[PDB]
Amino acid sequence: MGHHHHHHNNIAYNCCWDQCQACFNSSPDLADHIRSIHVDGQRGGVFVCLWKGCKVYNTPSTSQSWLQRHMLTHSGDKPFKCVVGGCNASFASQGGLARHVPTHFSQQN
Ligand SMILES: [Zn+2]
Ligand SMILES: [Zn+2]
Ligand SMILES: [Zn+2]
Repeated sequence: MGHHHHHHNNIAYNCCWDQCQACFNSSPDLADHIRSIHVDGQRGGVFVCLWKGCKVYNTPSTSQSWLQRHMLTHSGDKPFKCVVGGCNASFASQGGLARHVPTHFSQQN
């Protein structure tokens, strides 16, 4: 019978992030775009969550480790990659990354 709705009923996980209508059916792919266009997008010294669903969104914070740990809840990545465009560091646990990131955030002061 014509069942083109399929039994594969997977939703496209669209991020509710300010003007990013992007949707991935895979969790890592979603997290990837979060880290790339969301987390890495806020690289102006203050990182803000625009994820509508947070009760603390639209609030810029200089805590790169916190921001990442907050988005961890949203998409669920595993390796935390360096936020610096041009820096490569990835750790499955944030403790190692949380030591690496502030070395770059020694910018000026
Ligand atoms: Zn998005
Ligand atoms: Zn959020
Ligand atoms: Zn780095």
